Formats: sequence, C-alpha cells, structure tokens
Amino acid sequence: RGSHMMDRREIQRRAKELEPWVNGFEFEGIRYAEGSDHGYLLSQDPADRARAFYEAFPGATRILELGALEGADTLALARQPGTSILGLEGREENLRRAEFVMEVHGATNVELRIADVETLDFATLGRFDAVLCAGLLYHVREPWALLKDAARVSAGIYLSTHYWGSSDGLETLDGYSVKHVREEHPEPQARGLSVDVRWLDRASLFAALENAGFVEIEVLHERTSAEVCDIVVVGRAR
Ligand SMILES: Nc1ncnc2c1ncn2[C@@H]1O[C@H](CSCC[C@H](N)C(=O)O)[C@@H](O)[C@H]1O
Repeated sequence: RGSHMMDRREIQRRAKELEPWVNGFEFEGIRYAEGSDHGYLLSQDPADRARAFYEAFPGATRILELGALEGADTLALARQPGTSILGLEGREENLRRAEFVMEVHGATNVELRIADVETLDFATLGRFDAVLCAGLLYHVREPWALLKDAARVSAGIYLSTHYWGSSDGLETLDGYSVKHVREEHPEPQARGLSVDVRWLDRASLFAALENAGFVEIEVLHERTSAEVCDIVVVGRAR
C-alpha cells in the first residue's frame, strides 16, 4: 500500500464517523457507507456531468462549484490535469465528508470552503472560466440573485434546476413569478439555509438568466410536468 494512501482502517473509521451520508461512499471496491432514500434526486453520475460540463466549457481551467455536498462532482471535475476547482458548501457536515473524499483521493487541485451563497460577497472570489450550479437554485430565497452572483465572477454557467410548471397564482418579487414555499426538500442534508425558498416559473427562470447577463442559453435536457419540472441549461454571457 503506497505511502500516499490513507490506511483502509482509517478510511473505514472516518467514513463511519461521517455517517449518515447522502450518496454513500465506496473506495477500492469496498462499500463503506450507504446513501439516503432520496439521494436519487441528486447527481448520481458525476463522471457524465463533468463530461457535459467540459463539452460546454472546453477551455475551463478555474471552476467554481456551488453546493458541493459530498464532493462527487468536485472530484470528477478535478480529474482533469491543469484545472483548479473551488467548491462552496453551506452545511458543515456535508463539507467534512467532501474534505474526506478529497483526502482519500489525493485531489490537491480542489479547495473546499464553507459558504452561504445567499450572503457571500462573490466579488471576493476572483474570476472563473465557468460556474457549476446544480441542485441548488431551488434552495434559495432569491434565485435571480444567485444567477447574478454567478455572472459577477464568470461568463459561463452550467445550471441544473427544478422550476414550477404553472404560472397561475404565483407571487411576484422583483418582477419575477415565484412559488414561495417552506424549505421541505425530501433530502434534509440538501436543504437550503433559509426557512423558505422561491421556485420560478419557466418564463421567469429564463428572464432571470438573461437579466443576469446569460443571454445565450442552450437547453441540454428538460422534463416538463404540471408541477415539478427539471431543466439543464448552459448559460453564456458576453
Ligand atoms: N445557501 C446555501 N449556500 C451554500 N450551500 C447551500 C446552500 N443551500 C443549500 N446548499 C447546499 O447545496 C447542496 C444542495 S443538493 C445538490 C448537491 C449537488 N450540487 C448535486 O447536484 O447533486 C447541499 O450540499 C446543500 O447543503
């Protein structure tokens, strides 16, 4: 066992101490921890997401990831030589798992930081070639503001989000049509940091992207229903 490797005993001990995991943890063919009942609602193919991300942003060498959870997408993005990733995560318990993942895998081109995207001054972060914003936009109170924050630091966003499939009866805030609800996402460790969230209807999601500066929007995937809809878009700004 190479001197750079964490002992399997320590991998096991720390993985167990870090339970409960959301997406589980396996290394060297050993399943140390299982994920949650609703982990299926989150990224389960980080390698495929990273491929799609780098198809969209082939030149990217400095990437910002928002809502890094247990570091699965962070690690997949970091496999590339010549890239550096900053992953922001709002829940300390999740961040500790992501930090463990990076240590086990020796992923030295990753930095992870605790941060609340609703209050962070994004102008302190520097510039990024692109922002990964997956599974997060429906966990904040003012989603349009998170998109503006991405545009403050980058000209590219890979956005995976839900939106609400109807406009009738929605509230209005900053001119956007919003479904304002208590934060009750089925996965407790995926929840936002406010008591409430606002979902957008489709028109308001696209307006919010445009108003942030992401004026070219490519739809990679969309699933529509009357209520919860899913979309993956690449937004590009001037
Ligand atoms: N205000 C906030 N600031 C920072 N992280 C937040 C946040 N609100 C929610 N999060 C984090 O964002 C993640 C949402 S779940 C999505 C995880 C991952 N991006 C994926 O696509 O599968 C969780 O790790 C959650 O703790």
